[PDB]
Amino acid sequence: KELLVKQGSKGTPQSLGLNLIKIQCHNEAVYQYHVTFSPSVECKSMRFGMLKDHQSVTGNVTAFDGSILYLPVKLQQVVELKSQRKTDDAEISIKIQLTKILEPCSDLCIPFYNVVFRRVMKLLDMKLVGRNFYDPTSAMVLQQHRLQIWPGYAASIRRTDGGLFLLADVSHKVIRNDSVLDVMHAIYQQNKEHFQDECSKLLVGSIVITRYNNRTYRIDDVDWNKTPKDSFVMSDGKEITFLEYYSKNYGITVKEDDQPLLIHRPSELKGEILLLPELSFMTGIPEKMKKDFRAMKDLTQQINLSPKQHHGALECLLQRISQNETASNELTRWGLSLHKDVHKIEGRLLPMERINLRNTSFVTSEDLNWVKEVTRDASILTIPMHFWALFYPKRAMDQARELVNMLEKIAGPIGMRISPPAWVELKDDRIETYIRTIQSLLGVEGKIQMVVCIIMGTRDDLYGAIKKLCCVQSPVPSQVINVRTIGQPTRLRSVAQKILLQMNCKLGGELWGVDIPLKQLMVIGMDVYHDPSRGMRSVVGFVASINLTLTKWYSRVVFQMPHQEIVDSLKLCLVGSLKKYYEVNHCLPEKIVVYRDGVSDGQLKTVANYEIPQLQKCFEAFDNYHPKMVVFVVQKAISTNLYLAAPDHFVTPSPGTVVDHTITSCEWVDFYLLAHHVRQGCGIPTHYICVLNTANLSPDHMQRLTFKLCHMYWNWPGTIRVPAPCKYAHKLAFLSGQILHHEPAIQLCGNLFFL
RNA sequence: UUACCAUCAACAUGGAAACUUGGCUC
RNA sequence: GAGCCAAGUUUCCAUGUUGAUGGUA
Ligand SMILES: [Mg+2]
Repeated sequence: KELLVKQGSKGTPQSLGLNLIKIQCHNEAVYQYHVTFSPSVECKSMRFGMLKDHQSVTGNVTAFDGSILYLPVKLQQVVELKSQRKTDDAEISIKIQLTKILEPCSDLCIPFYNVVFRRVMKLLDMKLVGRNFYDPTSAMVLQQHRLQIWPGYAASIRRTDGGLFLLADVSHKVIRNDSVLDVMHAIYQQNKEHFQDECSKLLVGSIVITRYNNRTYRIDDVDWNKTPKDSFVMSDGKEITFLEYYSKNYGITVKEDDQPLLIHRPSELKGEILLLPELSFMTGIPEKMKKDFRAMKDLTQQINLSPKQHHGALECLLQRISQNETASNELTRWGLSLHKDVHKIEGRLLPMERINLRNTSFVTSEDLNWVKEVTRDASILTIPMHFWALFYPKRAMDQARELVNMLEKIAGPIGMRISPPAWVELKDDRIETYIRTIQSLLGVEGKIQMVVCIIMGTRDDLYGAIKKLCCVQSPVPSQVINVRTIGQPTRLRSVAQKILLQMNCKLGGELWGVDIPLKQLMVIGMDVYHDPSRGMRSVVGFVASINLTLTKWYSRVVFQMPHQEIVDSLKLCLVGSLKKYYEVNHCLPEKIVVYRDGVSDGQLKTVANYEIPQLQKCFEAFDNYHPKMVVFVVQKAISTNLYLAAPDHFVTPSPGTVVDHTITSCEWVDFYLLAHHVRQGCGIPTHYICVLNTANLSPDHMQRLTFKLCHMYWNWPGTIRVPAPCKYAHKLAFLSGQILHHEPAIQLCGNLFFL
């Protein structure tokens, strides 16, 4: 609505592409009615049809979504319409009952605007798959694996600070043209006796979609004794056969009467949904196709859209709307007019942050990546590693030997005084050799700095066991190396340099720093990791900078009980982190910068109105401690795609471009920042919502601080999407949620052990 | 699990509106 | 009746990370 002033001073203007705008409003008022269909029919197709047949009284200018109706003229307080079914001529009483009077400029009409856009861009003959609409005629077919890809648009009208836009982005829906009945026919041809077990093992857990009501269901069972000539209850105590339920109530003809039923039992809601495999289709790239290089090469090439290809598909949508007379008529009866082009803005590109080291402080590039620029110069703090151990199994003499030999080669210009390791052979590849050898060597020798292990293949139970032994049982920093990582000796120097910098990091060593312009500040990140497999323990990692250069990050994790508020545990995280800051800096920080992750748009008021008051009131566990807290909420935000205006076309945006208007929300002071270097696709800018700013921060200074903290991540040698404490607390939350399952030892918490 | 980034297949959570059901209720 | 709680359905959305392919360092 109102144009907030969030713009800064520095940075270079950059012309950017965007989404679409059309609702310069000309309708007078919208009247929202609820429609009751007696007897009950749930299919939106002929429900929309019979509401169109009462155009004499309802008008021709409607907006319908099955149960909620919108007019621009006010009817009576109830209307009893008479309709006849197109199938069996059943007299159906329609009850047009006025529920709401919506002003068209308000945010209550955003679902109505979305319903009328799904109307107009459904009138382009684009089919409904999942949430979005996809072109079935501009498709591309992969007949070697029975797929089609439909290039469509996830399009939603949303009101932002610069106006009330249509966010359209180019999605690509993967439609498996073979139905679950057709896939079962293919399996029945492929497998004769064990067709039932193989189709069960492929099908259960996997996701099908019914296209008539476009609902996705996880197959939880297949029942073969049931057959759709049998009857089921239509929601009010009425038996009806499935062919009658799909012909009388859905209008379409079931061809095969021998097919089984698909059972999706929801979360405990409770009721066995029975589905038809003729009208169920699988979704997903097939398992015989992912290993094929060519098919996924075409699929990847055509979903990796350049900004020219993305804007070309959006302007194809615009031209299809404008060239269609009935679609432009259906949009313009509500006073809505689409623009001739996608919206454009003038964002700003943030300046390049200098990466500092021990002796050589260097500015970055336009690429914003310093892989080569950091492994030939001295790191700012390398503690020397003499007594370390390296563990390798029986089939890994050569790769481990060249790993340590090349490590001794590259540790010269990096600045690590590495010694030859303990050459620990591992007898085999189970838990009770690796784990037992590590703690038995750890008990005898108390001067081990870093334990490095080599794992063959990719396993989660063993890596969890090494990190469980090295974080909560025997506190020692540990590094885990894959053996397919070290398979190629060609590009092995850069990855061995990154491994050496990672073992420098886990030992408490410092890699690089950025020039923080403000003083005496404490940067904090958390990340709630919501648990879907252990019973709702939203484990809160917590990473807090404890020095003036923001290179030492003391981290604590707190576990949360189900339906337990985060008061008594995030209070402990804050008081422990301020106590650690009191030991190190011997004063108190004048600013605390907090970055939140794991927040949807409906939890913004909960975060801003419950959790920041409880943290600012839990700051009173010290004497007269009232700092200047700043809270940010981070959201990757994969809906928006910025383009860049090359003098002929649209190119990928430069790393570090920010936009702080016209897509931003009206209720907060916030922005979208593209920090990393994106080389394929359009980049995904990250939404940073300032729910609290007690420090009187500048509009420019949060951009520079969030970008400087995007440089600050020591596990990737360039800029990254989220800030460094966001990814630190993110991996800390993964460690404590999926790997450790319990808070780590405190003596490791002075270092970045989780990297 | 040396990373990071794109996009796809999903699942899960949360918000808002309308309706329905069951308790309270001036 | 006004209002609140709880649950469901239907619309509209939003976020997250699970698995994949890729990319380059
Ligand atoms: Mg998260």
